[PDB]
Amino acid sequence: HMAPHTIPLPAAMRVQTGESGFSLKNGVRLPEKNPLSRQAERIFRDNGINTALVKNNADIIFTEDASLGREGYRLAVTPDSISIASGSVNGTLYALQSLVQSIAADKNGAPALPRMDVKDQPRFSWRGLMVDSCRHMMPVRDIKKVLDLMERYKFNTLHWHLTDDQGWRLPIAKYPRLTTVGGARAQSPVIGNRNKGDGIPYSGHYTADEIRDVVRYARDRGITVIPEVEMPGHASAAIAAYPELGNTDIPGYEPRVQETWGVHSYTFSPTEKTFRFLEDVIDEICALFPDSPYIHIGGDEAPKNQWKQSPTAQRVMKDNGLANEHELQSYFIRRVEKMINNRGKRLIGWDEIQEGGLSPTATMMVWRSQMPHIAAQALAQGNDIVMTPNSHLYFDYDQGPGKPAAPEYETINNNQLTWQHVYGLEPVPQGTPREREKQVLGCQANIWTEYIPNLPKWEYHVFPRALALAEVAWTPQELKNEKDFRKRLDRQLPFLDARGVNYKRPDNGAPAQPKAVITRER
Ligand SMILES: CC(=O)N[C@@H]1[C@@H](O)[C@H](O)[C@@H](CO)O[C@H]1O
Repeated sequence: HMAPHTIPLPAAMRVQTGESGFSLKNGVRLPEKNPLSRQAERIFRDNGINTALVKNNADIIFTEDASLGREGYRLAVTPDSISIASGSVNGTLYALQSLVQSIAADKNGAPALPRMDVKDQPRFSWRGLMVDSCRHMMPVRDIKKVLDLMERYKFNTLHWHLTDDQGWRLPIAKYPRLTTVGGARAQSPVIGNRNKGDGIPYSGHYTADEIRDVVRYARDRGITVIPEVEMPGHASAAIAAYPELGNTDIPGYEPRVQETWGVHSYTFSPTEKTFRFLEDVIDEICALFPDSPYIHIGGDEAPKNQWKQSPTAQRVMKDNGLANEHELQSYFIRRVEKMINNRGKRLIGWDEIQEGGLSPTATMMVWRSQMPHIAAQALAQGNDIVMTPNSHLYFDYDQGPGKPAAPEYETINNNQLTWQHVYGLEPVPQGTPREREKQVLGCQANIWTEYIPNLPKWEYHVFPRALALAEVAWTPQELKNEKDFRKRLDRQLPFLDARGVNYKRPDNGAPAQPKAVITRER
């Protein structure tokens, strides 16, 4: 039998390629009473293997071992049975995904599994992708395709970037204008000519039932959805909907849902009214994401100028003994953190949240790789971090050669972040004390959508880079090997082809689906 092509590479795997394996030519019999068989049914059928729910003498034996924890598993494949041990449902999902990526043709060309044993568990507990639904919005049906592929590669976290300057997508019943006004912009930058507007309104939001459906579908695939509501910056859509939430006393105050990309100046005012609005929003977020351990508050790229120009903000600073607008930002984050903690969740924010003082309880999402001291200081102060470095995991960035020259394939910049570059990432900062390595929760790629209007382009930007990230996030650093990874990656392509995924071809860099239509039309 050929060697398994599983990505991420398991931590321990012994394959006896010369021994008799388990033939799949007649499908797999699943124990009908075990709820886990429903997930096995789904995963085997995704890979072209027939299944049947049987009362007696199933082929798969599910066993429980609490020592395997939330995500660890064991696999034992003999000619007689396929045994899967886990400590939780998600460990079983991961065993099943490893199993299907161990399928190879037998002597007669029928699918079979080798005689093999696997014991596996992830290096990092946070293994994420971030979807930006604000710059362009992707429908639930497309998010579900993303979630299916995330489970296959053992990603466990979808960070959902739901509010920004160019659109607010998160349904809040108490403040309907956030979506009816804040969900709509009058135009977008022209594709191929970002410095001009297209004159075409662009709007959308998720309904409450759609939010909950995504959360549930993700959870059934082992994925926790973590919501992000941006503050105090990236707030133009919310402020356009409710102008009293911004710095209304500045010269030239004219909030609007923004039509252009980049950093915008409209920040929330640090007032009691704004804090009550945010508490109301956080309350509804907790109802929509009841199982999320975190609420991401954003915190990036909030220019201080409007606060400098606002007598209201200056008075808040004097009231609270704040010497400058960085301390004002720290104060803002501290007050929102209390709202989140009072609902039993943890705050996470982009690495700008250390400005004016990093809360000792906040979790930091590290993205500005050009400022390595920020992550080092956060770790030294005892804080947990998640690594989303712009040096490696900004999947809006370009890749290696081979892409079409057409404007539809344009990207934000000409930085080439290839899958090879991603594969060489090591998330733990150099010189981190051994006892502080547990504060590095994991890593995640961010897929900003200024230049990604729809799913085929999203797939080109994300695959195969996310497969390299999946291995970085799961596999021990010392087991990574680019040459072997390429072999396994090449063996993933038939599965991705059968789903019509528009990945960037490893061989020549062209789209796998060169005729896919990339459009803003929804
Ligand atoms: C935390 C973060 O990444 N902030 C912005 C982001 O809003 C934008 O979409 C991205 C495009 O690369 O550029 C970053 O500066």
